[PDB]
Amino acid sequence: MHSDLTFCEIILMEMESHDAAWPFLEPVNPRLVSGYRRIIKNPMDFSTMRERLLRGGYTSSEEFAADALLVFDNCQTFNEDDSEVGKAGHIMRRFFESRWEEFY
Ligand SMILES: CCc1c(-c2csc(CCNC)n2)[nH]c(C)c1C(C)=O
Ligand SMILES: [Mg+2]
Repeated sequence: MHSDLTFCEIILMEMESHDAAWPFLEPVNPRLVSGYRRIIKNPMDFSTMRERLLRGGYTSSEEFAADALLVFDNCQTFNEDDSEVGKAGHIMRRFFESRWEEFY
């Protein structure tokens, strides 16, 4: 489990400092985005994964992968592919699948 959680730390750090990460650093504010609360049932963002990972609330790397994927699934549910946020989500998702697969 040590190697699981430590690569989780690596990939999370790299997502946090990635150029295209700007939409996903903090929770979406439903007051600012019309219709978000109604459409996205389980919001997720990199700072929430950071909190949980630091507290140790991820038992395996698979749950960490679940939260990251949830970030990008929400992104694609709410945002147009050609929107700025959608484009950044695609760069970040491709990034994450890529970094995940070259380890596991
Ligand atoms: C379009 C709003 C949005 C942002 C957004 C736009 S601007 C910004 C600054 C955050 N501070 C680093 N976040 N992100 C996500 C995941 C959004 C949606 C609706 O899915
Ligand atoms: Mg999926």
